[PDB]
Parts: sequence; C-alpha cells; structure tokens
Amino acid sequence: KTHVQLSLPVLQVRDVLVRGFGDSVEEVLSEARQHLKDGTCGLVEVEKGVLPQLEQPYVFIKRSDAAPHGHVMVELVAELEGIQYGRSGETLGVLVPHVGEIPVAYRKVLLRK
Repeated sequence: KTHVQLSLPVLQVRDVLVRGFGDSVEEVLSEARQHLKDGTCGLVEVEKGVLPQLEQPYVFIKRSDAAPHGHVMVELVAELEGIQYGRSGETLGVLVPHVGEIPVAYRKVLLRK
C-alpha cells in the first residue's frame, strides 16, 4: 500500500537506549522506514532540550494533510547540521529505534510509504 496505519509508542527522551538510526541522512531514513515496517520504531516528542540528547542525523515525522480514521498522515524528513532533506508540515516528533522502553503514550499516524 501507499500508506500504512501505525501506532507508535511515545518514549521519554531520557529512556531511549538507541538514540539515532544511523550515521547518514539516507541510512537514518532507511532504518526508520525499516523499523516502522517491523513495529520496532519509537517516537520522542520534540521539546526544549530534547534534540541534543539525541544523535544526528535526525528523522522527524511531519504532518502532511489537514486525517483519516483518527490517524494523522505524516512523512519522514531527515536533518543533519541544520539542513533537512524533505519538505513537509509540522513535526509530530522524532523517530528512534524502539528496543523495549515502556511508552508514555501511543501516537496514531498514517505513513506515506
């Protein structure tokens, strides 16, 4: 399908054990998409102090519509030293690998695949 319905667990930044997806804009995007397919991708909400606790390159999910079945449509946008690869809307959080951390919530989204 073009879009997948996912429910990502929301992790508090200081609980994340793996804090990036890779070392290049194209690997962080590829793993992110891969862990999304596998249900092993988490979501950290971006607040004051949150991004410097994480490793670049960043992968954000950003909203791309104004939202079916409760799920919000989103797309991936990487970032590395201030340059973003991907134009899209408002950031719903930063993606991270999920490796068992207990979430504080679940953000329902609809991924462009």
